[PDB]
Amino acid sequence: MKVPKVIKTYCPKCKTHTEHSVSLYKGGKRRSLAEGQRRYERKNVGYGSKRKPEQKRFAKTTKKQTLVLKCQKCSYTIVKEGMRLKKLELVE
RNA sequence: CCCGAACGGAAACAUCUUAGUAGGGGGAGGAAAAGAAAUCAAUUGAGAUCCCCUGAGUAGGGGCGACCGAAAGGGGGACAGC
RNA sequence: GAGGUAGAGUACCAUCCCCUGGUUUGGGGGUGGGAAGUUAGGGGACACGUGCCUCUAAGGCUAAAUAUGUCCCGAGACCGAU
RNA sequence: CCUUUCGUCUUGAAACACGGGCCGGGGAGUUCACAUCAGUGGCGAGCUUAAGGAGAUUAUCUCCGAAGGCAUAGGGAAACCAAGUGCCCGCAGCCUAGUUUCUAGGCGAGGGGCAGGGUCUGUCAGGGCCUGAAGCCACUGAUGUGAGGCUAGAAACCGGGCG
RNA sequence: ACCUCGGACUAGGGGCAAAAGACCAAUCUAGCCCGGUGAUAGCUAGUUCCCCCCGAAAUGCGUCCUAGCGCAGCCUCCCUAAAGGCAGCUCGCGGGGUAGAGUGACAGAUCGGGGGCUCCAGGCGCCUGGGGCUUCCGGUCUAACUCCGAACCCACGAGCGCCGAAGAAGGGGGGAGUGGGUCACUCGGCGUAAGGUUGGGUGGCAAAAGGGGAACAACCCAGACCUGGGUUAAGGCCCCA
RNA sequence: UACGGGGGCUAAAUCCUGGCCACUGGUGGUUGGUUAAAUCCGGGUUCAACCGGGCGAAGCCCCACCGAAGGCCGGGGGUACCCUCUUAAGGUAGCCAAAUGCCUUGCCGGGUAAGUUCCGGCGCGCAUGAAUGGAUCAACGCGGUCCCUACUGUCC
RNA sequence: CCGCAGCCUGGCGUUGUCCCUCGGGCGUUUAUGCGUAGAGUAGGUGGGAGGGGUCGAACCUGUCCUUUCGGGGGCAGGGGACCCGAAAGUGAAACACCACCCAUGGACGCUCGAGGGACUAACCUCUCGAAAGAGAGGAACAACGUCAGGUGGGCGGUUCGGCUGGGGCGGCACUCCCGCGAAAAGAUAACACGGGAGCCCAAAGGUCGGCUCAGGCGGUACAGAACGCCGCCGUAGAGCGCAAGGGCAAAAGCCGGCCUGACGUGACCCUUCCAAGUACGGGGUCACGACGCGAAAGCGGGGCCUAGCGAACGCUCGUGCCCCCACACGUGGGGGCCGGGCAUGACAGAAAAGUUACCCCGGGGAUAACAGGGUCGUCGCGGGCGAGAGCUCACAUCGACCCCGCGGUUUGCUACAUCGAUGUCGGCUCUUCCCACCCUGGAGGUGCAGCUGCCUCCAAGGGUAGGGCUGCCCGCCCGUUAAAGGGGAG
RNA sequence: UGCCCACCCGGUCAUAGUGAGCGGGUAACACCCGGACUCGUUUCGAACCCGGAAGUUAAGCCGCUCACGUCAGAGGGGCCGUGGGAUCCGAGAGGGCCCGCAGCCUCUCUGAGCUGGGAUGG
RNA sequence: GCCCGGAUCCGGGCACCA
Repeated sequence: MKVPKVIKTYCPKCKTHTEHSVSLYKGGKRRSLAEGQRRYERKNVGYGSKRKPEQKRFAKTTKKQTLVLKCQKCSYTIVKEGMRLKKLELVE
């Protein structure tokens, strides 16, 4: 599905409708020193079995496509709810 | 004082718990061990160790699941120091 | 008033393992590195800096308050020959 | 004249379903801890002592010991902030009149409905929790949970020894 | 590679095996003794005195769940509260697409005739046969058809009827059991059927004696506090009786 | 102390032991890719934790060899012969209705008055075949089976 | 599914002395440079038209090194002194000099490594020695300790889903949507029937305007049933992303214009889930803030309506602040509240393969095999009808296509009884019964001359044997016989 | 006056509809005449929009007749269901009786526009 | 998510606890 690069929606910081630049969401690096990564490493020291459950059965084939909209006057960003699609063709 | 499980529970089970238990080896005494702050807590206070009632299933640990778990302080018993 | 003394493979650091409520913070052990030493060291829940507060590790000894019951005395809404 | 063999699982079973020769004796919901309800008792914006100390006719008894706990303020992750009053119905009961006989009329504690007040969140209406002054202790019983846990019953797994 | 005796060595996740999982003190797909240990059991068996009052469920959803549990429904006990409640009927006002009935009202199926048009084949422009379209007339059907449409069932208001200040709408609290059902009548789905299997409604049994059906959980009569007298129901009246 | 110690498979002798290295496994090699801790460099942090980069062993990816290593030994089209695909090749010598053949009491012969068993031959071999050992019986058997003679209370 | 030994390899330690080489760096040292247009080697940024010139130049003649032998770079003498342009070309010019960069090689002092070689005194092996000690060989490797990667059923712990006309194999009736089952309110089951979803669309979404669809008829060149034009009819016979059902005509369809309401925050209600508890998901109605389209009322938090989706913990992003300790303040770093994404299809969410005929325990008649019960499709037998054949003639005899029944001797279907046991094939031995009659007895018909046949009715008193083959039962076969019937009794 | 007849805005949404033929207007409703201007045709003043007024009852509109459509009433014909009951019938499928309720189709005949709010005509 | 090679995709070896 095709989506424009620029969309005019409500900027809640500016309190009016402004232009936004559209991009797809992408996550960051896992960042060792996160509290749940410090705890996992503390659990893997010593002897034992595999410590934690790991997923093996997979059913879905797509992923929810999320749109990221940045207000072009104040850089305020609104993140929208995702929707299961193949690959959002963001070309204008 | 060292070495050190499984059954069982988690309605399965492996981290976990059971449990530093059961058991094994070494060393005493009429009691042992600990014991005179490189301690606690907080506007500059207390004052060696041990035991009882509490603080308290609190802080906190945990497939943050089942479950596990203090200390300071308060009240007492005895209350030495070299 | 001036000068002298104060415990080393020890404290601590990285890593591995076991304990622990100890969690980026606690304890012990194995392996490697390894101080300062009074113009010094340690501590005050991640790490460091500056004040402030507090203590002196790495050498021993130490009654009383308590744990037990082979044994001796006494007691009892204990049993009464399956 | 009327009447199939007891207990049991089970739709029924129930008997060609299982346990059952006779008699005597033994033989299975118990204890503790916490929590919550109930029946009663004591004190009441408070209640209650624990460990313990002193005395004594010495495991009883008497005096002392509120440390702590529960309740009295709640909301919020936290920094932080912090109530308890005014309207309407109206049961019992009381008063007035008739007691003809009584929602006829007033007043109405407890109870119900609308609001108000504290706090978090939202940009207002909103949404969550709280606030209209009763609890603590004791004895007994019931149930839940934890310990063997109504009584009996596995195949197994582990530690140390003996052949 | 013969048979046999005395001594000795190998020990339990270990030994020894000319190999069968054989043998290791009547024990071996992992010996025995004592301890952990009264291991755990959603499973099986047993669970001890009398009277009185009330009185179920075998259903829905979730669950490594269907031999078990949680949340609801149904039983019992207590406190409160203070005037209405609804298991039944009638009237009024509304909802519905089932039995039936239709097919020229949609969608599918389905049997014959008459007229008109066309092509092909045969016979001597005509006749006969087959095919396609149109038109008119009659006939057969539908769980997944409807231009229609009952009996019947249901919502609300009023009235009647019954319960209620003695036995009490709404609120609060304590304790459960139950989650294997089964048959008869009746309306169905699957099946050649079945004392089959799976649904809706009513009733027994379960948890219900007694009277009838020869005897009979379930069918018909009927709900047993005890003792005596009477009248009936179902059923019966030749003998058993 | 290799005419040895250790480890496999087959099973005396006689006649023999075919084709295939694609897969798995073993052994060896390497232009090259990836590759942990430690160390080194840059950033960051008054120090650390933390981010990057470089270097990076064995193994793996890649190549070759090995069938008395585990093993495997088909189909289609055309005229015994040639081409193609699975996945490398396409059952050689022999043997058979086998202690291995579903159909099945296969078909023909022998033996019996009469033979689903037995013997011989055949070979549409569901699903025979070569040390996973093929064919083969001299001697031996408290091994399995069929036939004859003798003998009999096994039977009438 | 995982662990742990053993093995292989690397770092650190025990671990030491002499070298040599190579690769990095640090402060230095230097000399080397042709996409094309052109006096010709523009590699680039600038000061810089002046720079060199007894403050010794352009020029002939050779030794020599090199290169895409293009051509430039350095040699002293013969020359006692000359050339580039400010002028001609280049998306970028001056061999006018000087600087840095890209880029070649070598050398100084220092550091880091990496590799190779040698040595002996650690360490190891052997010999002699009662020991003390001595000798020989190897050697900083091996070996051992510790950490890291690989391999690793050698050994240990475990898991090996469910429903289900027994279990298994199959299927998915295991999450969701439409019709029917379903009995005109609501609720309602089947391994019942007919099918679908796990997405697609920046327009296929919002609004405003204009228009009318499938199909048919008349007239027109190519023109044809079906191109464009002019007229007539047309209740929908079209289209509306996708299953099925419902809805829709100055539209919800077709064609255009302008847009992004497929919007930020916060509530309530319906359905999933009847009355009567209940997570997600989906939908509906709004408040505040801001937009779009319309003259306007207004319509618009996606698609005409009913499917297209997912907990805790963990990670991550968005968004404004709150907190960090036995004291206070500061920096880095962590944690918190509110919303989005990463997924569990067994879809109200575990991280998971077989095998046992060597097997074991607790149970189950809630559930299979033998046997009993119910049913009779299958199996065996009877009746009706009469196509036909029998020279003619349906019924002496046979009897198609269909229709109505019986038995309980086959095989199925069901799961009522037995799972703390009712000994499960065949044969032998012995007893009895049924009749649907094979022989023996009676009667009749005939396509009955006699003999022999064929058929119908009564009748169960008596009989129904011996062998070969196979475990059989059935069956085939041999020689006879009056005939060598067929069934039941757990 | 009047009442009803058109017109504007409606309610009911076929008893109200569709086709054909005919009747009727000096006002009203229309066709009609024309385009400078507001506006306009992916060409066309056809349509929309603006400005007008000679002509006409031929269209539309209203009324009447006739054909079919539709809603009812009456009559002839085809088909037929159901709530409660019984030791009613029958081997069953089904059927009869008692108390309580109906329905659908097809022919033939007869009718068929009502109505609320406001400015022109009779 | 990486490296690397090959035409955003593909291949090889390693990273990856809802």
